[PDB]
Amino acid sequence: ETRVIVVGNEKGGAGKSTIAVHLVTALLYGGAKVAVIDLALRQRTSARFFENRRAWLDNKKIELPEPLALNLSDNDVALAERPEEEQVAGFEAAFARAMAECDFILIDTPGGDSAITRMAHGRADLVVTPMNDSFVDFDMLGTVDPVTLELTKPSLYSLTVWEGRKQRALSGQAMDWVVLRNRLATTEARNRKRLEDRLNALAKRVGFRIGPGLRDRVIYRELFPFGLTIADLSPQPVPVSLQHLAARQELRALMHSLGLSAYSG
Amino acid sequence: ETRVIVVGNEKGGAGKSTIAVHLVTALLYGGAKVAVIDLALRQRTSARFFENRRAWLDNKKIELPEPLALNLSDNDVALAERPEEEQVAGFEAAFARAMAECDFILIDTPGGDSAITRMAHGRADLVVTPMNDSFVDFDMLGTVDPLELTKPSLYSLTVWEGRKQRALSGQRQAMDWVVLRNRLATTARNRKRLEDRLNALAKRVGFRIGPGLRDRVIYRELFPFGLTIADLSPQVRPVPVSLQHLAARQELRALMHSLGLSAYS
Ligand SMILES: Nc1ncnc2c1ncn2[C@@H]1O[C@H](COP(=O)(O)OP(=O)(O)OP(O)(O)=S)[C@@H](O)[C@H]1O
Ligand SMILES: Nc1ncnc2c1ncn2[C@@H]1O[C@H](COP(=O)(O)OP(=O)(O)OP(O)(O)=S)[C@@H](O)[C@H]1O
Ligand SMILES: [Mg+2]
Ligand SMILES: [Mg+2]
Repeated sequence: ETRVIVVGNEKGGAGKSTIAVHLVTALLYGGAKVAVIDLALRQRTSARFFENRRAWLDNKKIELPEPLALNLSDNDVALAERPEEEQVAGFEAAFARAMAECDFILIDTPGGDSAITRMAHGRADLVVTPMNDSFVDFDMLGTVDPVTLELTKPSLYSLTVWEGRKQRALSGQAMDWVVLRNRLATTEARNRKRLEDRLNALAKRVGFRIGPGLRDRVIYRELFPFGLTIADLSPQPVPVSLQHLAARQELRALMHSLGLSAYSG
Repeated sequence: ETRVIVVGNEKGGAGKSTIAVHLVTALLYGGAKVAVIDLALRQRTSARFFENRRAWLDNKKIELPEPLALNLSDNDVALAERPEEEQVAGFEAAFARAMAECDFILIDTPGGDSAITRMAHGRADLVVTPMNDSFVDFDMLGTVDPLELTKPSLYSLTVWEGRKQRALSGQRQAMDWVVLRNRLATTARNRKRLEDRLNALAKRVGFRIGPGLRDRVIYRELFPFGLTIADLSPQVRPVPVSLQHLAARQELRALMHSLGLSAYS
């Protein structure tokens, strides 16, 4: 069937590239055959991750699953400068070509608005939208009243997904949308509550369902230079910590909630 | 003579808007007369902050310092769609008009690339560049080998060119560039590996490292009201006090000094 996952949030630093790289890496290890498309043309975090994996595995001469990384150009930083049309054309090539060869297409998007970004939301089966536990992030999903503090209306990014559905209702056939809270820390109780309320109210208005959070964790960020993740450090030498264990736990919970239980452990 | 501060990092979620809103608020309370310009045309986090302050102070009928918030349009979300030229024209109007009426101009920038963004880097006296303690963020400053540092990177160049553009108007008073680490958490190994590259890069690219902020609810918790710690006297209290407050106003102060604004703490 070939399912397409779009990781999205207009907000910067929501954790989009981090959830995408760990999604890919988990799927790979569930036998699946993944394609990774990175639409952050300049930053190219997912793309950079896997260039580092490539270069690393190579040097150490060990072997591990690699996705099928796909660029729009021979130089995307450069392509970022050409007009929308050329970017879209590039996307075209990369998407079409991945439809062929892969079971999942993982698309990581950038933290603003663009043609290719909008195009990706319209061709997606699942939209995973990680966010920070914070009203600053929440403001791209829904507008809250300063005095009352009631939610008040959907907001910029909500609309972006709402239109990526109307664009899937020309080719007729239901889009899962999951918002999960990422980089969770210790206390934050009062704020985590006020936020959790609006989060729910908004779900009813806009049609997403909340997934399980990840917590702030060095291991989610520490291995980027090598292009590795926790899913690569398994005992299957191997030093396992309580933290590593909590982490692969959360990832697993996450995987299930996205209905990818078929590919965990 | 009317100094201009540009908060910058191409990386999303580096903390730009959070450092800018607290800079403005600290300056205000040091007697200064600030202008706030937000070039994140869609998100408009700093602009949203102060619309909430406006609406909140109004409702509670209390009085507190407000900056001079400046829009490029009557609708910037809309302006985000017009061509570069029109955006730049809008900037023009807003910058020029703030040169007149203010001692500091605080410009918050978005987490990608744009004309107005590049224009702001060329007219800046100080560039405050907050980043996450993370190699993912670091990759927009400098490229590291999968054993170590090889070259400057996308955003380093953006500032390096905003200097060459200040070297037409020959400002003997060069541009100060400060990179500080933001959202610091508890536990060491990653914070060290990073701190090394951070220094090496400084020598190559010409910035100096400033004191970090730590991950703290209070830095994020008051956004809906458009308030900050600097507002939390006995009269203003929408939120119960924590021991955290003192450590917070501490870091802010340390920060302020390091940017040579000791005059306003
Ligand atoms: N659960 C987590 N635990 C620890 N670190 C995290 C976690 N999630 C994200 N990070 C780090 O947080 C920062 C933001 O994460 P990214 O995934 O890079 O965000 P993003 O949404 O891709 O941002 P852009 O720049 O808008 S794409 C990075 O420095 C990551 O290293
Ligand atoms: N020191 C801090 N403590 C706690 N939360 C923080 C801190 N710094 C930033 N945040 C939160 O981190 C997220 C990113 O910070 P922002 O200031 O929004 O980043 P940004 O650089 O404006 O990213 P763009 O503009 O969206 S790219 C927001 O949810 C803030 O509420
Ligand atoms: Mg990214
Ligand atoms: Mg912002």
